[PDB]
Amino acid sequence: ADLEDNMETLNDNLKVIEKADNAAQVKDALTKMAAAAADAWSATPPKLEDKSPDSPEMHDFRHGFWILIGQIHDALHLANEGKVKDAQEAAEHLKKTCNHCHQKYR
Amino acid sequence: ADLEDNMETLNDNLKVIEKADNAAQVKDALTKMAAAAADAWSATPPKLEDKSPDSPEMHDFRHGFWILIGQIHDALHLANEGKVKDAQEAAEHLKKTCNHCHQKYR
Amino acid sequence: ADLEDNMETLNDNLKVIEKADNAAQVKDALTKMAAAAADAWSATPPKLEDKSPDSPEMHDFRHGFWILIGQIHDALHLANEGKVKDAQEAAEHLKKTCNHCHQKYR
Amino acid sequence: ADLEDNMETLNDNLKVIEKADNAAQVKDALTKMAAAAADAWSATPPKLEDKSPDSPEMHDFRHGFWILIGQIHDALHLANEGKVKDAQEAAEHLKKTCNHCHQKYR
Ligand code: HEC
Ligand code: HEC
Ligand code: HEC
Ligand code: HEC
Ligand SMILES: [Cl-]
Ligand SMILES: [Cl-]
Ligand SMILES: [Cl-]
Ligand SMILES: [Cl-]
Ligand SMILES: [Cl-]
Ligand SMILES: [Cl-]
Ligand SMILES: [Cl-]
Ligand SMILES: [Cl-]
Ligand SMILES: [Zn+2]
Ligand SMILES: [Zn+2]
Ligand SMILES: [Zn+2]
Ligand SMILES: [Zn+2]
Ligand SMILES: [Zn+2]
Ligand SMILES: [Zn+2]
Ligand SMILES: [Zn+2]
Ligand SMILES: [Zn+2]
Ligand SMILES: [Zn+2]
Ligand SMILES: [Zn+2]
Ligand SMILES: [Zn+2]
Ligand SMILES: [Zn+2]
Ligand SMILES: [Zn+2]
Ligand SMILES: [Zn+2]
Repeated sequence: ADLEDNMETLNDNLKVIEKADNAAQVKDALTKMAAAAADAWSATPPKLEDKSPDSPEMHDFRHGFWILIGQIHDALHLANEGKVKDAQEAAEHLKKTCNHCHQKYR
Repeated sequence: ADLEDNMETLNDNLKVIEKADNAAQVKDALTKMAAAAADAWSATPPKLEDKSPDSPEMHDFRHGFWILIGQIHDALHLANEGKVKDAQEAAEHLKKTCNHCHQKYR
Repeated sequence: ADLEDNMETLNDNLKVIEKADNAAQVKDALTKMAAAAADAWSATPPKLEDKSPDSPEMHDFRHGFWILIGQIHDALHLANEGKVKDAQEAAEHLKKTCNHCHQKYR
Repeated sequence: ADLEDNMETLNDNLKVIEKADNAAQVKDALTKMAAAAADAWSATPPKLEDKSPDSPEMHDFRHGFWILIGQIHDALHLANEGKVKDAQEAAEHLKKTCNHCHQKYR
């Protein structure tokens, strides 16, 4: 998928996790979010099309996806230990990473 | 130090980071925060004085400090990389971790 | 790219890191490794072609790539910090992750 | 405890984890190792007594304890998801961090 399809995957599943009921629903949305972050890691955002692929802005862009993957990694370990409430609550951590990247690059 | 003392070190140095005007003030405040979080790791908070050292509650409490130490680790790399504004902005990430432990265990 | 291609990118760039003589060769090889690990994240390896996408086996396989991405993240911060020899030495950490996945899933 | 008492705690429990049988035995040794790493984070090793507390050697010293705490964090999530074999095997990851610090500072 392109970067916008990955953003739509992240937006949708972040909501499937706010409104979540059962466990394998939080587990499955975090898995789809991790797939979308990893897939998006290599993309160039439109605001940076004109920049060197190894410009400080593209280095910082890719770093935001490392932070988000690190957060989905911990939340999925919480969800897989039966701590499903604490995994939902990890949403508030994620949104903050969503907003930091959007502030500079969307 | 006791948990109350470590928290005041966290609170003070987080204020230093938000208001800092040079790179050395941010690095130094991040190192002091890491020392306080590491020291707090061993503490039993008041609401859990009755629970055992290896209870689920005390397991989950200590996990909160690993998250915080993880964030300070990343912010200090940003700071030692020249990316000092980005290190300052990691303060917004830390507060979420501060609030989350407070909501559950304070 | 396919899993075989991503592995050859991992193998080649790991060799570049061990034999590199300037900072730019280490950074560039670490970024290429991160791109290949992120791309490999989606793959199904041969020994697990019969297992489902959300099987325990495929969960554990993907976890191996999070570990590797985590290590490359840390090594690149060491490299962008001036600590280039320490970034080169992180290669010894990566190989352990390479061997561990190979022992279980290759 | 001082730095040598923490090293003896890490050495002992790393062995309790090679020879481990049950689960709460691997869980309890990883917990004691995490306590010892956090406690040791603030110490000054004898080889660096003569160095600035914020010298590159003391910064790199404390960084080794971040890496080890990060590894114990992941292994304890593996042990707490019933993946007790994969948690034992995390020993090989840890030993490599033991050796890197010892190479420069013990
Ligand atoms: C950078 C490291 C980012 C992170 C982390 C997240 N997003 Fe993002 N997002 C980013 C960019 C550069 C863009 C713009 C892309 C473009 O082609 O214009 C976006 C866009 C979105 C959108 C809008 C999609 C659309 O229909 O145009 C959404 C709804 C969105 N992003 C959601 C989102 C969520 C929920 C995130 C975290 C969970 C998140 N993004 C992280 C860059 C980055
Ligand atoms: C748990 C994992 C915590 C994290 C992370 C942080 N704090 Fe904390 N804090 C915690 C507890 C259990 C308590 C109560 C301790 C007691 O014995 O009374 C506190 C207390 C504080 C306080 C002041 C005391 C109060 O209001 O009762 C402050 C100012 C404070 N904490 C700040 C703080 C900051 C800034 C943090 C992150 C950077 C932070 N805390 C993290 C538990 C935990
Ligand atoms: C799983 C999480 C893996 C990690 C991490 C690494 N590798 Fe890998 N590698 C993996 C599989 C399943 C396979 C077999 C793929 C197939 O379809 O045949 C491989 C294969 C290789 C190969 C060559 C192929 C072979 O011997 O069959 C190489 C050279 C290789 N991998 C190198 C490599 C390196 C250097 C890694 C870390 C830096 C690494 N791999 C990580 C699964 C996984
Ligand atoms: C630095 C970041 C270190 C890490 C990670 C680990 N160790 Fe260590 N260890 C370190 C120092 C500086 C020293 C010397 C301290 C001194 O006062 O001389 C040590 C020492 C040991 C020892 C010897 C203890 C003794 O009786 O003198 C042991 C047995 C030991 N360390 C074990 C150990 C293990 C098992 C580790 C990881 C699991 C480990 N250490 C990590 C510095 C660092
Ligand atoms: Cl990660
Ligand atoms: Cl998980
Ligand atoms: Cl525990
Ligand atoms: Cl750095
Ligand atoms: Cl899964
Ligand atoms: Cl850095
Ligand atoms: Cl950690
Ligand atoms: Cl855990
Ligand atoms: Zn965790
Ligand atoms: Zn898992
Ligand atoms: Zn951020
Ligand atoms: Zn004060
Ligand atoms: Zn980082
Ligand atoms: Zn550093
Ligand atoms: Zn939280
Ligand atoms: Zn090749
Ligand atoms: Zn680091
Ligand atoms: Zn960087
Ligand atoms: Zn491993
Ligand atoms: Zn993990
Ligand atoms: Zn846990
Ligand atoms: Zn190392």
